[PDB]
Amino acid sequence: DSQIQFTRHASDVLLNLNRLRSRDILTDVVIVVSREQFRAHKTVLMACSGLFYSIFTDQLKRNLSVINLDPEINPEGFNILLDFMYTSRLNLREGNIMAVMATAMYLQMEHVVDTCRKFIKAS
Amino acid sequence: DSQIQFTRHASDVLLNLNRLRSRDILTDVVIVVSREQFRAHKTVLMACSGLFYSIFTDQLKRNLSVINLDPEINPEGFNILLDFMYTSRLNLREGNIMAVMATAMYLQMEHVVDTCRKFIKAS
Ligand SMILES: CC(=O)Nc1cc(Nc2cc(NC3CC3)n3ncc(C#N)c3n2)ccc1N1CC[C@@H](N(C)C)C1
Ligand SMILES: CC(=O)Nc1cc(Nc2cc(NC3CC3)n3ncc(C#N)c3n2)ccc1N1CC[C@@H](N(C)C)C1
Repeated sequence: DSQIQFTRHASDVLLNLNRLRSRDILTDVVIVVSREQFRAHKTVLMACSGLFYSIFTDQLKRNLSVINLDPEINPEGFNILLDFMYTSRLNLREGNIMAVMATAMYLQMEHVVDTCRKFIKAS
Repeated sequence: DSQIQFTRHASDVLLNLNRLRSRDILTDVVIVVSREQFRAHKTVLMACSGLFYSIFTDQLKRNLSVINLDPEINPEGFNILLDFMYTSRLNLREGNIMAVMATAMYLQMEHVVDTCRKFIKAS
């Protein structure tokens, strides 16, 4: 708009939110993926994932402190996407592309799915 | 680093966090400023303000659901700064510059204080 724009503010906020996650500060959910557990902030999950948005926006599930994901989801692909949510950085490799793309479709992360489509196309 | 960088991800996350604030979704604190009240997410307050960081990082105050700010703080300057936290946009005018700068010092928002110093200098 007309206001002063701070071009690094959003990235600085996100870095600080990742710092809070690293310290378990104000995390409010544990995501269970196969044999693994990942703590996060529901607000960040909602902001990034259509699946988590759909779950937590509903007053029926808003206050859940544990979410068990589909057992078929592999913790590797989930961890890469959780890190992406909190960093804007996506670790796509040839050895992980299929697991990451299938996990991003499940998480309803359209931008990441489209980027995976670009990765397969360039390889 | 070496990972794919999503240049709009942090701003998109912040926009979605402001959308949750607008809907009172997962807000966990009310900030009382004179006769006014403002709801927010403690994680965003911590990420942006050295005062709120110092308060909520301490296990003694981490779970507080109400924070009463210094009565001398005016809700106008506070609201401009809260909006800045959630948008990267700072509404500085000649009629509000003094109230905004004094509130940013109180909130320990160094980048905003330095920018206010630049505003007074240009006027
Ligand atoms: C299933 C779902 O929830 N889909 C969704 C939500 C929204 N709206 C949203 C979305 C988010 N976050 C999710 C990560 C993106 N957030 N965060 C805070 C608020 C608020 N208030 C909010 N509102 C818009 C579009 C969509 N799509 C439906 C069709 C899809 N494409 C195939 C075209 C896109
Ligand atoms: C009073 C305080 O807390 N000051 C502070 C905190 C930190 N560290 C932080 C700060 C933040 N957010 C606040 C808005 C910036 N966050 N968010 C998450 C984490 C974690 N983990 C975190 N860690 C670093 C520098 C400082 N300053 C001390 C000297 C100051 N200048 C005058 C030079 C700067």
